[PDB]
Parts: sequence; structure tokens; C-alpha cells
Amino acid sequence: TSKLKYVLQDARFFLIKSNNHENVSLAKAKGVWSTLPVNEKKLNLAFRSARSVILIFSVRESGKFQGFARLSSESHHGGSPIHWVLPAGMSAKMLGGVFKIDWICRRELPFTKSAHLTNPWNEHKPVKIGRDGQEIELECGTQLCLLFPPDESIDLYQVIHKM
Ligand SMILES: CNc1ncnc2c(C)n[nH]c12
Repeated sequence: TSKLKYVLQDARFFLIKSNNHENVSLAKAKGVWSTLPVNEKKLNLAFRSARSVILIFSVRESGKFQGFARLSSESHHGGSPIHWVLPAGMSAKMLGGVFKIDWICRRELPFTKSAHLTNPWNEHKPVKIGRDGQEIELECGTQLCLLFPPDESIDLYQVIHKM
């Protein structure tokens, strides 16, 4: 876990809520994510400001987090359309900005294991609670990531080089 801690050193953390499992599975396979423009702008700002920006994913109604990943780029808009399963009210143009991500952990964590972690940037509510795009304060974000089971399929050596 030493390289993982190095990656998380001085990182920023954002909670990502997905309305469906399909888009998270697509993101795990293709190494990309898209979000609404309001969160798009926040992530682009954070990417320039921090050694690592970490997205922590939770599919709505799953009672779990599905893993976490590190931004490797700002968003980009002209490309082969990612076949997101679009939520009601969410257009393809809204999700047009595509971030490239490197997965750090593709394993699940149930909300029952994070009940002791609260987020100061969301009124000290349990970290599972938050809107899509909610920033998670450093210490709580770091501890949440360290709770996930190790993903032995990942080699963080390549991630460290991009820092
Ligand atoms: C690909 N991005 C997304 N897919 C499905 N749902 C959501 C939400 C609530 N934010 N971003 C989403």
C-alpha cells in the first residue's frame, strides 16, 4: 500500500454518482468518464491544481462504491461518441466532455464499511452521502480510498510517473 499512499499524497477527491451500472462498467473498460458541465468545470480546475485528482464512484441505489480512479487529463469534446446509457434528462451533449482516467481500484466497498467517515465539505455527513461531483476533504478521502480491498491487478508504477 506504499505506492497507493504515494499516489494519494496531497490529492483531491470527488464523489461521482452514476445513475446506472452500465456507465461505470464502460468507464472501467475504456478508462474514461463524463459528467455534467457544472462538475466538468470543477474537475478541470482541480486537475491543474493537485498532484492527483481522484474520482470515487458510486452507482445510485447500489449501497456501494464501485472503485476509484485518477484523472490523467482535462476533458476533451471531439471524439467517437461514448455510448453512455443516458439518464432521463441527461443529453449526449451534456456528457460531451470526456476525461481520461487510470483506475486505481476496480473493487467494490459497501457503504456499511465507510459509516465511520464523514466529509467536512458536506456538513460532516457520512461520506456515502453527497451529490454527484461533491468534493471530499483530504483526510476523509484518503481514508475512504484505503478502506477498499487491494486490487492486485493494478500496477501503480505507471500512474506515479504521470504525477
Ligand atoms: C457518464 N456519466 C453519468 N452516467 C450516469 N449517471 C450520471 C450522473 C448522475 N452523473 N454523471 C453520470
